[PDB]
Amino acid sequence: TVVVTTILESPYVMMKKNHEMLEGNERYEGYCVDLAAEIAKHCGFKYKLTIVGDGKYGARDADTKIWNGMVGELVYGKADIAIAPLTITLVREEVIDFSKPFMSLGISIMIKKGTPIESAEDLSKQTEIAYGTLDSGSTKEFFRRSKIAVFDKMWTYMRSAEPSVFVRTTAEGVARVRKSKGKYAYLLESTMNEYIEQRKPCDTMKVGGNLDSKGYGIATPKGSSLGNAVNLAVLKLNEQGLLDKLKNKWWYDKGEC
Ligand SMILES: O=c1[nH]c2cc3no[n+]([O-])c3cc2[nH]c1=O
Repeated sequence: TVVVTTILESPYVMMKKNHEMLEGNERYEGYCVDLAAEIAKHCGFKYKLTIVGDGKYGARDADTKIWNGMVGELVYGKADIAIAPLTITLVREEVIDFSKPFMSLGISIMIKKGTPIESAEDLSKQTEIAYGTLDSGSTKEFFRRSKIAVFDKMWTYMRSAEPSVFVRTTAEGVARVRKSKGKYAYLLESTMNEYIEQRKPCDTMKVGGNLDSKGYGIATPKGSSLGNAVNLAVLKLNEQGLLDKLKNKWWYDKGEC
C-alpha cells in the first residue's frame, strides 16, 4: 500500500460532511481525491491517503535547512508520493521529482466586486486601494526579485506601505479583500482566486492576466519506483480530457455563483 501525503486545501481535499461514519480514503472528497484514484488506477497500486502532519506544502528553513510540509515527508521517508496542489519549483525539484503539471496557474489579482482595478499596472499607478501578498512565499519573492518596471514599482510600494499589506494566511488575504470595502486587493494563485469567485457571498472577482506561469505536479522521491508511471498517467489524463473535467466539476459544477 502506497502512502500518499496530501493537504486539506479546498477543493483539492476536504472532509466529507459525514466523515465520522467513514474510514480510510472514504473520509475525503475533492479534486485531488479523484486524481489520486485515477493515478492509482493507471499505475496499478493500492494506496492510503494521509493528511500532511504539519499542514504545510514544503519549504526549507534557511538556517537549519530542514524541509517541512509534504516535501519534508517525502525526503525523510514518511510518505511515498504527494498528490496535492504542490507548485513545481526549482528548490523543491532539487530534492524530489515532479510529474509534468496536472494544472496550470500564476499570480493574479483578487478584488472585492466593483473595485476599479483591472491589472497589475492599474494597481501600480495608484495608492487609494492598498494591495499585498502572503507575508512569506514565492509570490512575495516574485515581486522582491522582479526587474519589470511595473512589478518593481509594486514591490517598492508594498515593502513600506502602512498599515502593513502582507497577510499571514491565504484565508486572511481573502477575508481582508472581502471586509475592506474595496480598499484592498490581494495577489495570489489564480486557481484559488478562481475558486473563491464561485463561493458565496459571491463578492470577489479574479482580474487581469496572470503575472507569471507555474504548475502543480505530483511529487515522488529521487529514485522512486513510482515516478515514471505517474508521469505518463498525468499526460494520459490530460489528453483524455479528464483533468479539465475534474477542474470544471470542483470549481463550476459545484460552484455557488
Ligand atoms: O507553496 C505553495 N503554495 C500554495 C498556495 C496555494 N493557495 O491556494 N492553492 O491551491 C495553493 C497551492 C500552493 N502550493 C504550493 O506549493
